[PDB]
Amino acid sequence: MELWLVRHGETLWNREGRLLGWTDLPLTAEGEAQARRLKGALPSLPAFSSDLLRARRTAELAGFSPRLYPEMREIHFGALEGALWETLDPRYKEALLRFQGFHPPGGESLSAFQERVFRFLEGLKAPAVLFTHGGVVRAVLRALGEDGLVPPGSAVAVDWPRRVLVRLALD
Repeated sequence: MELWLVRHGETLWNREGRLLGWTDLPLTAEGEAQARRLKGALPSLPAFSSDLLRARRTAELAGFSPRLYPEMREIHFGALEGALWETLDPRYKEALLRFQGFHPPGGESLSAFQERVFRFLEGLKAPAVLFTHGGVVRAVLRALGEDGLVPPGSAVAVDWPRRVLVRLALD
């Protein structure tokens, strides 16, 4: 199933290097610029989006009117929300780097996050554009055997659950 996943435009915590999960930050000026550049670069297909501000706004500026689903949200970092990556405990850094065995206090485990994301994707019965988060795109790309890191405001098209089709970044 052809699905286009879009990583929302940048927020302040991107340049600051802080874990951004359910903390509802707005897009930066550059983040909005990135979203605008997406208009005309994404296919005209039904759209869905995380209900968090940064995702919704990216969808809006990209020219879409998506149905909102909390299931498309970034992972909930719990007590680690806003934590500087730099000073994160080595065990947490490793868990996030290797994308496994991560369960922050008051948050969501990576395994629960994956189940949520993949269950949502399974429910899509036709091609669609999905405005979401870095961690969601990463989970999908990693499951397809590829490095899951993509720039803010960029997109990746996949034939779920078989292969990556294309990665699109704009300047």
